[PDB]
Amino acid sequence: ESADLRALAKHLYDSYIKSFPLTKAKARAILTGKTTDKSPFVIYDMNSLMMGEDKIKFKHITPLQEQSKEVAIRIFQGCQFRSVEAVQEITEYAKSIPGFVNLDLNDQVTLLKYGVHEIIYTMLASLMNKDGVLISEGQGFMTREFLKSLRKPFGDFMEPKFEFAVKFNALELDDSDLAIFIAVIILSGDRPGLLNVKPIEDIQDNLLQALELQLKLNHPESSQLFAKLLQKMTDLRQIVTEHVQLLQVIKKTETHPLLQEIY
Amino acid sequence: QLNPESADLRALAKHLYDSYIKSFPLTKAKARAILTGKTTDKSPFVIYDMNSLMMGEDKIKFKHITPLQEQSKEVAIRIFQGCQFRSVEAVQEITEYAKSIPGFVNLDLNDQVTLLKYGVHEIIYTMLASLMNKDGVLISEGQGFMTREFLKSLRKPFGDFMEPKFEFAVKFNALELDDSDLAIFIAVIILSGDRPGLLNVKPIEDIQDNLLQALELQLKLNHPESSQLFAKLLQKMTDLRQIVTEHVQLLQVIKKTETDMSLHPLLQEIYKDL
Ligand SMILES: *C(/C=C\C/C=C\CCCCC)=C\C(=O)C/C=C\CCCC(=O)O
Ligand SMILES: *C(/C=C\C/C=C\CCCCC)=C\C(=O)C/C=C\CCCC(=O)O
Repeated sequence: ESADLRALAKHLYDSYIKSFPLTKAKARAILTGKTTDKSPFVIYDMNSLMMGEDKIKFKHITPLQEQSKEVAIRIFQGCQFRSVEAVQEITEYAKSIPGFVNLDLNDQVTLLKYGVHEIIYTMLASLMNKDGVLISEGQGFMTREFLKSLRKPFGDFMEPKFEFAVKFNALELDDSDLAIFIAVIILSGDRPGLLNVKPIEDIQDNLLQALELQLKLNHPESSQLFAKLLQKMTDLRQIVTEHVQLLQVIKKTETHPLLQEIY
Repeated sequence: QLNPESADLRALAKHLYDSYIKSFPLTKAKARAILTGKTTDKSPFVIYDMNSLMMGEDKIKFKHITPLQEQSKEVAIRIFQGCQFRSVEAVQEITEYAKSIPGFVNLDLNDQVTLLKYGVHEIIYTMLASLMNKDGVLISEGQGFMTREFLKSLRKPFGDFMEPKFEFAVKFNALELDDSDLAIFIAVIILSGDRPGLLNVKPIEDIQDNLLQALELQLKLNHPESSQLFAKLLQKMTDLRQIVTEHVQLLQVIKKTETDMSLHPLLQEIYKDL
């Protein structure tokens, strides 16, 4: 019992570290100033973004020459590109969750299709503070006020998440906590169209225990942390559906053929 | 065993289960008996169509009272005004319930109201779970029963108000919770702290902190074979939000299709910029 819980806890942690480049500990260190010795390039306005490209050579999303002429759009484009990377990082992590690869292939896909956003938002918080967000592997920091400062719906998107990031991080969880947490979200037995809910649930349950214990040791001081963390899941749901809203709101823009398919 | 510290938590539990019973006429226990047939005095008149809908008023005093001129021309509407007045009495009860929550009235008055503001529908739909089974829901304080099918037809929008409700009720009722559990859970929902505009959020959380602690011991004690019932119930809080919103969405649509339908004042300040 209290044996396995601490075993599965370390595994997930050890795995999460081996799947996510920029950890919560890292990103945290940076933002503050603490030992890393190489401050980030601050995108605070236009000339900053402009200079940013050729410095943080995040010239990944930036390239696709001829669709590189309108900040707000070239940014959101980039957000998506890195979002696709995350998904691969997540899917990989998923498969280290004890039992996950043993499920019906169909349900794995399903659990993943419905869990990446909630997971993306959760981790994103790790890289943002009340003032801004860490971009490009930690190299940059795009101020928060610059984001609200975007043309159309292009300036609403990031405002919510900031609002959500502030509360979430107010719980002061670290990578060892988040690792378990994230697996719980993945093993969500309510994802639409599943086929065999029992296994999933039997797994999430084992996960929920591991997490509850993880919280009591790593946080003796904080009462009912486990409960507060679970409630946050509601914030993710709302947040995610909402995001999926403007995604359709934005479908009145950008007005390559292969570019689209990749997304 | 349960020593010193835990002892205080059982009290809070009993204190609330007690206000709950005193605040709600139709507990879940009574609702179950009525629905499961362990009765020859508690059997409800079933409504699955106009036939019985007609004999509805001519068979059961309607605690589903549709007031605006006793009747109209639109049944679905007729139904809806009922579901409307009823909802109001619940907000009324729930409010009398909240007051009993240790500390709730010792908070700033503005905050008290915003807690109720957002907490009311979330609580209304939890309670509503108690009155439902896959085939329908009780009405007129148990005296009646409306089948899921009749509701699902009604009309254009109106045939879509209750489905999300039945959908969650089935999943929710599955936790097999009883009034004593619900009473603590209901208190947690009110004392959130993530409610829009709470002036002083902190004291609100010390309250929920204790309620959550109560709910955790209660569930432990009342369901020794329920692995992680605590967490599973907390997760159910999202389904609640979706229900609420998805409903408000629905409401606004009705606010145009039906230029003549009256919405209860109170019911309106709940949604006001909700
Ligand atoms: C913003 C950019 C990056 C977020 C991705 C990962 C952060 C975690 C890093 C930890 C090391 C993107 C979003 O906020 C929204 C994401 C997806 C929605 C778009 C869906 C699509 O493009 O198909
Ligand atoms: C209620 C639909 C039917 C009522 C069911 C049972 C009545 C018997 C109770 C015995 C104690 C649907 C809702 O309650 C609607 C919720 C809130 C109304 C506010 C305005 C709105 O959102 O429509």
